[PDB]
Amino acid sequence: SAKDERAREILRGFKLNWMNLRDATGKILWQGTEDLSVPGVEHEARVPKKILKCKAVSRELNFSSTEQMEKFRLEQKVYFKGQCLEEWFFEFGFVIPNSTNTWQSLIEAASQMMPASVLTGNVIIETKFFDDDLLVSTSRVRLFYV
Ligand SMILES: COc1ccc(CSc2nnc(CC(C)C)n2Cc2ccccc2)cc1
Repeated sequence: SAKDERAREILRGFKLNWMNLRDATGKILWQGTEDLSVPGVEHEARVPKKILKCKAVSRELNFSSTEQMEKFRLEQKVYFKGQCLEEWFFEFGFVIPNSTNTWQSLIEAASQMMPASVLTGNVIIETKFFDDDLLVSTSRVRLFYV
């Protein structure tokens, strides 16, 4: 199919170079250079348990893309033992072909949170990579709170 092939081109030319998370203070809480967007494998991350007590977290995402995108955006879900507890939407917008970009996002928490000791290893963050309405990939990170 025609859309399938375009999605595979975009995936092929895409790379997450690095990321970090700060208290919205700022204070780096987590950082990494592993490309967590790679689909098909379950990635793992260890975050400080005190992140659960932040009102907001500031994220920085550095990525490269050989393909042009008209509307790059993410849909991200927290899954707890298979169950979706919370969802976020983030839009970056237009991406220049063969560009490298730094993206800043403010992530806010919504209800009361289970303890870190209950959550740890039982939380999966699922990220869906879209160009407008075309799904380019799905990736997963399992979280441990340390
Ligand atoms: C296709 O574009 C991308 C870009 C980035 C990703 C990276 S995954 C990711 N992004 N934000 C968060 C945190 C928030 C809960 C949403 N996480 C998960 C996470 C949580 C803790 C430590 C490291 C990663 C995947 C695909």
